[PDB]
Amino acid sequence: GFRKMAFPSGKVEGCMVQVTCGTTTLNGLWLDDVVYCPRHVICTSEDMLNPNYEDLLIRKSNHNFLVQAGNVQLRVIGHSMQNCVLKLKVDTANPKTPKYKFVRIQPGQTFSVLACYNGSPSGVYQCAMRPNFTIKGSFLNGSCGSVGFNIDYDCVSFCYMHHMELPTGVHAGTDLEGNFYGPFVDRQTAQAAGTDTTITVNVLAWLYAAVINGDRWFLNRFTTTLNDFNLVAMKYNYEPLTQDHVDILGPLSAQTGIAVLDMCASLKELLQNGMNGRTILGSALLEDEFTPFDVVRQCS
Amino acid sequence: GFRKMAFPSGKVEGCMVQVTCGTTTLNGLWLDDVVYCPRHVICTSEDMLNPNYEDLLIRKSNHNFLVQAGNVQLRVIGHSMQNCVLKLKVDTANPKTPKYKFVRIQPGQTFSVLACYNGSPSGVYQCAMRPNFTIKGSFLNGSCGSVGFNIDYDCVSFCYMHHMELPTGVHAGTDLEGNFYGPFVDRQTAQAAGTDTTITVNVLAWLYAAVINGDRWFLNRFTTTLNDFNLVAMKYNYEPLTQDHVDILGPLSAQTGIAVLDMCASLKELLQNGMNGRTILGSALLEDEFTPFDVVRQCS
Ligand SMILES: *[C@H](O)[C@H](CC(C)C)NC(=O)[C@H](CC(C)C)NC(=O)[C@H](CC(C)C)NC(=O)OCc1ccccc1
Ligand SMILES: *[C@H](O)[C@H](CC(C)C)NC(=O)[C@H](CC(C)C)NC(=O)[C@H](CC(C)C)NC(=O)OCc1ccccc1
Ligand SMILES: [Mg+2]
Ligand SMILES: [Mg+2]
Repeated sequence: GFRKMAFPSGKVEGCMVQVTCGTTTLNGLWLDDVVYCPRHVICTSEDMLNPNYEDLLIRKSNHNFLVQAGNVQLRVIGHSMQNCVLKLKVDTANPKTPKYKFVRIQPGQTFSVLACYNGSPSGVYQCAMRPNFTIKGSFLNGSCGSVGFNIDYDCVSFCYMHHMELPTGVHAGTDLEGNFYGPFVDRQTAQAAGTDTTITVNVLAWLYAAVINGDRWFLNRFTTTLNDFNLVAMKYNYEPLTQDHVDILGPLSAQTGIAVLDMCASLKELLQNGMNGRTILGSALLEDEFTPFDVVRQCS
Repeated sequence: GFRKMAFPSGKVEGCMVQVTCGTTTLNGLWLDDVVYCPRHVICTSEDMLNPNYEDLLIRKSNHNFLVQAGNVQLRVIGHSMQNCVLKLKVDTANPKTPKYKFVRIQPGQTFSVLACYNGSPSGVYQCAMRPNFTIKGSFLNGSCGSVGFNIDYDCVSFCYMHHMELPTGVHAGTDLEGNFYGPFVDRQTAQAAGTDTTITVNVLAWLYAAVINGDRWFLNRFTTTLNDFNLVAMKYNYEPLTQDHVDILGPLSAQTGIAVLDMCASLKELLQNGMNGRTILGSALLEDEFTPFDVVRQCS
């Protein structure tokens, strides 16, 4: 028992709107007086192979865009384009605009996605940005424009917007500055993700969660250097561990009295010998979707 | 890739309040003009071995209870007791009281828990009521009074309130009529859960999800009777499958064109031979925390 938890979605549930442009609808985000959404809303199905987005944007009028906030309609009074993100200026400021940052996350960092169908919040989940900058979500038709966020104290920290999805549940998308995570473009050509590696610092975090929760069977007497851990790690498609990642594990290392390079030696043996049919926090697999901070904020 | 998703927590986030009674605080739920919470709020630490809850309730005055809705204080004007649930009548009706039912769920049914610390929403997760009527949640100090719910169209369907928790993440609690799920009492004596069995109809649902998402490797040519499935099921600590459960799998059986007793024969072989180190929706384990309806509403 150790729950993967999403942030309560109340504050983002406010900010969600349905954006339409021809027979293409998806979700938008409404902060102060600007409705943010994927720019591919302005495409026909015919013209998604290689859209000239500026030429497509030029042929649209402020009144081409049907923004709905409920069963209510909204008044568009300025279309703009930042990178792969359509910023629609609108009439009526969002009363519900919480304190917020637009933030960019690094691979391995976690966030909550409010999954929405046609402007209507449907479900919330916690994920990590994979090292190849894809999201293993659910493949849901109509979920383009759904956003990822962290809630830091008062402040809704928006980090992600869904642009493209595969039947494998594999999503790609942008920050709210409209720049893709990873080597992705918003056109329908063949596109390779990098090799998807296991997020080593998150597995270590989750072995610290396992300890804090009274699972000690995997703790060995032994120890390792960062370099000799990384020799093994890379044999098993684990990200190399960095001194910066060793540092953010510090607080869990102190709480449990298990030095980071001791937990690394624990992880090395699990990799080199496997689980032996045995179980950690009732998982068959080593889990990499908890950050050190995810464990700290939950394990206190 | 297939996301376990919680309901968006907006509507429940409204209804959450901090209840205090001496040096004991936990969470309450505020629907119309009644603040519902665990009755053990009225106990001292000393008197939790076998509290006489009526005698404890009698010695308290309407003004003994500190109900807070934010940094705001609330005015209590009538304490009552339904079963293990304290119903506090208060001044100020909840503006945010959504459409709601108080509902009782059966074992194996799923719901969202809004986890709260001291009246403050902290996190949301999707779980199933285990067959032994416990919840594998996170062990979080201050999470007593957190509620489970399903959101059915307009209607927040409240089904669960957390009363007691173990370091194993194993929670027990009541419906909002204050009756425990399972053989549990709200006093600190030794208490055994039943044997925790695997929720067969949910595993079948999730094999139908796996098919709908293009994982076919486990589909065998063969078929079985409900009785001969149940012979095997009970060997592997699976709940017996009922004709009623065979019925609620019908819609997934139609969507995929795989008859329920064919998917049962698929499940039998996975039980009798194991996974062979192989993977279903990228899980080592057969998963039992999706209902048939969980799959339908998500797989369309
Ligand atoms: C939601 O994100 C929406 C889902 C569709 C099923 C409607 N996505 C798009 O509309 C998006 C339009 C732009 C970004 C091209 N297209 C995709 O997300 C596309 C969906 C498939 C199922 C049609 N994703 C995709 O396949 O990646 C591009 C690609 C094309 C050809 C071969 C490999 C990869
Ligand atoms: C939240 O639910 C809160 C958590 C505590 C850690 C504060 N629960 C209670 O206060 C509750 C009070 C009533 C229901 C007795 N007590 C428990 O939930 C208790 C927590 C332990 C960690 C003290 N749960 C428990 O242990 O079950 C009862 C028990 C007692 C002795 C032996 C086995 C089982
Ligand atoms: Mg786009
Ligand atoms: Mg109680």
